[PDB]
Amino acid sequence: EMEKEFEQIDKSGSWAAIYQDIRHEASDFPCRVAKLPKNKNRNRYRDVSPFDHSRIKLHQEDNDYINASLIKMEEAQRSYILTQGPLPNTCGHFWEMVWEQKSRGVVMLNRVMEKGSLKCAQYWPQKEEKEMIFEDTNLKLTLISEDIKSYYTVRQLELENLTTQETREILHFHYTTWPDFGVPESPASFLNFLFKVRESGSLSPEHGPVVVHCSAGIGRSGTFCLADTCLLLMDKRKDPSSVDIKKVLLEMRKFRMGLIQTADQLRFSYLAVIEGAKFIMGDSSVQDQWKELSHED
Ligand SMILES: O=C(O)COc1c(C(=O)O)sc(-c2ccc(O)cc2)c1Br
Repeated sequence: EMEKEFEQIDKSGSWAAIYQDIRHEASDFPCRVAKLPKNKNRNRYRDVSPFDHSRIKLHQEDNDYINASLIKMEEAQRSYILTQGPLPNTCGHFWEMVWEQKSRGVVMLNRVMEKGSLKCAQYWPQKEEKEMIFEDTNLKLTLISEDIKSYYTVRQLELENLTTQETREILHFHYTTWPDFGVPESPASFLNFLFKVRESGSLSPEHGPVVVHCSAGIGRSGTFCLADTCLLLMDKRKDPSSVDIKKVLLEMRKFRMGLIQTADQLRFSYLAVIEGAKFIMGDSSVQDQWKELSHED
């Protein structure tokens, strides 16, 4: 049981130790392509790169590199593309990936500016009348509408492949109150947001994997994916006890390094999954409670 283990680690005050053990056991694969001199300016962080085996390849001959990893959870049967928050020069690559991978949703877990620094380019239009055109990948992006809430915003964009003139609806889920190297204000705020993403259909298997990103694409992004996969696993079996959170996280780290970044985010993951299990195990009323508790209005 994850809940018993939680209170065992909490009483013995050893989350740091548990987290470091995961760091010590985590997979280590080469990131040769990411470290090529020509891709120096395609990486936001020198120490955060995609493994070659799970990296997302852009469908072009020039340079097919982008700092993004395909987290393919086999047993859970859901995939996510964990990526860099995009740079001024890679916004075109970012949407190229979204188009080629057939994603329907983009989950942004950071703010463009955090602690005085620009953690991410402005890679989507903030105003309907001001559409963006990414000349390097031949794509146009238009803000169609947006539903602003207390701590997250949901944007409808239209992505058009200018080459074929085909268009697609991309849903943008922006969490604006998740501090970097930090955790949500409560498991309710988080679960409420996670459920807005789920309800949108964006995570459905009929779509390409959902794109998830904070700034480095591993701290907050990892925390979000871990909670989701863990809920989906126990959901498939309707058995909360058959889910090993640390084991699931290690598994995720086979596809991208550094997933979840502090011991507190790991602790929060447990907390969110434990709270979310109530819904999965058939108490539907908690959903309305998380919404109340989150104060999205
Ligand atoms: O998303 C988070 O929780 C934190 O994300 C972040 C950063 C940020 O957003 O400023 S920097 C960062 C990082 C950590 C270790 C490194 O060697 C290089 C970069 C991570 Br990881």
